[PDB]
Amino acid sequence: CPLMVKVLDAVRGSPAINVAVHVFRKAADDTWEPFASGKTSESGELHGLTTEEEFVEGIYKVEIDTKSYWKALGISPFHEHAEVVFTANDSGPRRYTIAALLSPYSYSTTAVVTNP
Amino acid sequence: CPLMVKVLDAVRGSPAINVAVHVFRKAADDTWEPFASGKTSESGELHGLTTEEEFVEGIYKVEIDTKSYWKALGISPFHEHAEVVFTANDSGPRRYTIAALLSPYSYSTTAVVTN
Amino acid sequence: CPLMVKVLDAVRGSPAINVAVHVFRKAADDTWEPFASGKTSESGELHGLTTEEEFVEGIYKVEIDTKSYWKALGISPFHEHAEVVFTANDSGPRRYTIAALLSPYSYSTTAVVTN
Amino acid sequence: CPLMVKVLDAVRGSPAINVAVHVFRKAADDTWEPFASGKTSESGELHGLTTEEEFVEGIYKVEIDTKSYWKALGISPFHEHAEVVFTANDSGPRRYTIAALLSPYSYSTTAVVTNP
Ligand SMILES: O=C(O)[C@H]1O[C@@H](Oc2ccc3c(=O)c(-c4ccc(O)cc4)coc3c2)[C@H](O)[C@@H](O)[C@@H]1O
Ligand SMILES: O=C(O)[C@H]1O[C@@H](Oc2ccc3c(=O)c(-c4ccc(O)cc4)coc3c2)[C@H](O)[C@@H](O)[C@@H]1O
Repeated sequence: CPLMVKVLDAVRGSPAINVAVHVFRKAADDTWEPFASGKTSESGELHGLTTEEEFVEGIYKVEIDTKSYWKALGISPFHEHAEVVFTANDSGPRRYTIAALLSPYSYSTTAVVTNP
Repeated sequence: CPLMVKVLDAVRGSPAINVAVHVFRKAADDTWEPFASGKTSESGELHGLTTEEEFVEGIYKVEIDTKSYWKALGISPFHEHAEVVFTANDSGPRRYTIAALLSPYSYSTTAVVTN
Repeated sequence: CPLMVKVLDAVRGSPAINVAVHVFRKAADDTWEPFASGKTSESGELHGLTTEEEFVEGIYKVEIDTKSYWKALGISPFHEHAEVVFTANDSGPRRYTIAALLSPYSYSTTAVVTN
Repeated sequence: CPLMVKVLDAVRGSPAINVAVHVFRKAADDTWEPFASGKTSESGELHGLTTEEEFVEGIYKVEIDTKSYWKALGISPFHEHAEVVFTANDSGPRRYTIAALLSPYSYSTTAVVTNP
């Protein structure tokens, strides 16, 4: 699994469940091409977005749809989404975890990058 | 100042100085139109981006060029930039402060919306 | 102000007002002696805790009573308080800003150490 | 496993490996009694601190020894340690994960609390 997303909820002290995630790749024409999408599980994790073969070098944008998440819980949050934009695999294949911690007016994100 | 940006460096425990910031507004055709830009000051702040008259309700994107900041310190960072995307509301007089805390593989952003 | 505390609320996107803050210094016998205290202002800030003369090198603990803050908003929070424990250095003129960002089950704290 | 600690490094984009963790419980006399300790693994995780039987209701302090961690990497950090103080199990037994994200002048911590 070369690209995984994990999301926690700082209001409830829980995984952030059923958070939509859309991944885009920058195309040769400098537009954002849809690449993969999914939703976090009961554990707040989203696995299976892509494969090592498909996850080539490029600039990727991971959009975490935080507004849609908070609105269901009856919170009107600040952000439209949390965006994570990064160059991937430019020194060979790596495994990436994007971790995010959500509050209605704040989010914190990091990356864990490992060499398989 | 209806819109202020503040950037901190979590490695050095300092303001993040001379960081480029670009602000865009979402146009009717779902593209991002340039709206305002600047560089953070010695205090890590960027004031005077816009005015109450120009800053109408809409979706805005604040792009903070964190990659250039880290590279200038000899650090290969993770992100291309930090992006903060939000709808401005009237409603909630008035002032938006977008704060960002930067690490090489991390950032956190918070909005302080006050009167 | 060699020592300032700033507290933000990540649920409301606001300063955290009327938050009690206690500062302690580590005594020679490894106990924490009261040093300074106050409540955050309407801007979420607490100034005037100490003076350059009194704030010597040493280990300090800043205790932020986050539990009372959340309970007053009807929220059962996780932490008893937020604690920030650090050595003050001379060296690095001079000013310490301890910032804290509060959520019910989370907090983040950052130090801005400037001249 | 009713008490687990997970720690990430925001400078290196990795788990925070070999971070010492000391847990204390507030005693009847309002002093902090040593309760459990250990170090994070290669995955940044610390399991096996306590048992459900031993982890009774109380106020617990989890001290994450961040200074000792950064100094080895030749960084002189700001904090002595990151402290997490919380009441546990006061509505029955729960499982607690304390997650922390470390930078030299900043740390971010949350709790994931689940009901077994
Ligand atoms: O490897 C393992 O065995 C386990 O590692 C965990 O991964 C982690 C580790 C740390 C964090 C974390 O620390 C935060 C976080 C905290 C504070 C912030 O400000 C931002 C993010 C988010 O999720 C995480 C997720 C993950 O939950 C499991 O799937 C995996 O099996
Ligand atoms: O006195 C000044 O000139 C100005 O200081 C600013 O204070 C601060 C100081 C520190 C932070 C900070 O550090 C964070 C933050 C962000 C992400 C985190 O994960 C943790 C903290 C948020 O905004 C801040 C805001 C404040 O916004 C202004 O009102 C004030 O006039």
